Amino acid sequence: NILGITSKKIENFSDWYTQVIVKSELIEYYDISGCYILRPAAYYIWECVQAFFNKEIKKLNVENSYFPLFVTKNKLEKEKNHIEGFSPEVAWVTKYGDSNLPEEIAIRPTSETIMYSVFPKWIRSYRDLPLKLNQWNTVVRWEFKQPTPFIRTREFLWQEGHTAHKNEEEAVKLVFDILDLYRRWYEEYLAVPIIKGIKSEGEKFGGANFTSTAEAFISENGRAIQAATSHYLGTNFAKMFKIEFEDENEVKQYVHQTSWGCTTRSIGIMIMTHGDDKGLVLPPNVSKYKVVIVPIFTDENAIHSYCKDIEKILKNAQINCVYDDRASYSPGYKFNHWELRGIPIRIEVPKDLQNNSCVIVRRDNNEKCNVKKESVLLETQQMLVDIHKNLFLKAKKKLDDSIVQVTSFSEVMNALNKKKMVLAPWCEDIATEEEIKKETQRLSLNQSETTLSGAMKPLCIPLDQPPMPPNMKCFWSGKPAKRWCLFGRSY
Ligand SMILES: O=C(NC1Cc2ccccc2C1)c1nccnc1NC(=O)N1CCC(NC(=O)[C@@H]2CCCN2)CC1
Ligand code: PRO
Repeated sequence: NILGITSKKIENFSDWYTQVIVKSELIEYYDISGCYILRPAAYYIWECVQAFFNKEIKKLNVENSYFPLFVTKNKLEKEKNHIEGFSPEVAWVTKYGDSNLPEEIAIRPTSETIMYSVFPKWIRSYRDLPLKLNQWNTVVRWEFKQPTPFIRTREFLWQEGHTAHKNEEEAVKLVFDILDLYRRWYEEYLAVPIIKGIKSEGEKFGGANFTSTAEAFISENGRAIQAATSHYLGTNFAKMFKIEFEDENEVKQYVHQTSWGCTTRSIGIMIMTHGDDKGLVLPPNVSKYKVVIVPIFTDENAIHSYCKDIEKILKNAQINCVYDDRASYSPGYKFNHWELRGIPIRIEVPKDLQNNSCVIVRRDNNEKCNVKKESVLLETQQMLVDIHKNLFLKAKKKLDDSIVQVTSFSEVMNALNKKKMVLAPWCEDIATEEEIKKETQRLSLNQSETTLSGAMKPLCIPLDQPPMPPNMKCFWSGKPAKRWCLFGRSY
């Protein structure tokens, strides 16, 4: 029992998340705060979604590349609105060994200024457009807020795409094309539902025209979290970096640029969504070992021979599996050993050999059933798909039951204290965002996230807008509201 999870997911969600990521061999802690080690089980998930996202962006003619880790002061402060948001979190290298550098250099929090410093040399005519680039790297944002593995780290793996188009229509089209790819990223591989929306003016990317987002929600602690982002930068970065091109009428024009990113935070959202009191729970598309086979003891040689036959037919069908034949541990140990590591299927094998069958157990609901030997391949093929849809449909229902539509403010704190979001009519005035955050944080006297702010913030203006009444006013200012917006506590 001590080798398993000792904290229930409902009781202590913070301690539960720490035990799950450690005992499943996903995360190892480090002697630098905010930095964590991705063990092979965690990095394998990253390679899976990386192989999917690569194949999809090649269809859009996006090409991979790598740009330097460092940036000078001259290039970093080109755009005013972009550096003002990143300035206190930018890490600076100031010396080599014991000798100071002739000029200080900064570690990339994002590669806008690094990549766009050389775009004018690549973009000179309309023939050089569209320019589409992507990187798979890490960036460093040295914040002093409470770190959490995967989702809130000072260094994080991600991809960052950067495109440049001839007009606004072509760039905005790619923004929402990428945004839907992020939806397939979370749905088809992590089984996590998301909400597409537009960020408010006070929550959009520095130097961007608008920011499209994919929002997720953690229902155990009532915290939303941005799953991915896709910005339409317009001509803002093109003006400060002088990224011009001569059009087909011999007139100089600014390019319409986009930037979009999705990090390993996607892995943490998956853990908080499907993890249970038994440990990690993994969708099949991001799990290395699909099935685990545990013997139960007469004739020991007959059980070893029978268990290896299932591992043979499973590996023949391109389904990687593992047979835990460790004689130093009981089956009960092996049961909890792989349930903590998120193995989707366990096949248990003396009476089963006499019946020429085996006990196939699911990880999501622990539903066991007898399956004959010759009919175990097809039964395990479909159970993988059924486990993936069950994890997504259950997560979709918990997401739907998390949004509460409100028309005033006297019903907002009740929904927040119920671990819910709120869909309220809003005038979208940027001045009201700080007013709502300060007031909701003041009224938050009953939380127990001691490291997360009790304030609620504008999450996103959902693309799926419900009908708007003619005289519906703003829930905060009372002015004529414009659209519905999602508010709530976030990561
Ligand atoms: O951001 C991260 N770390 C920071 C450093 C640190 C250090 C300690 C504690 C917190 C943080 C925070 C991050 N970390 C691990 C994995 N992924 C990450 N990023 C993302 O998932 N990204 C997509 C959402 C983007 N959100 C915004 O730009 C905000 C939201 C609206 C207004 N602007 C950020 C990029
Ligand atoms: O950090 C961001 O939000 C944008 C998107 C990826 C590159 N820069």
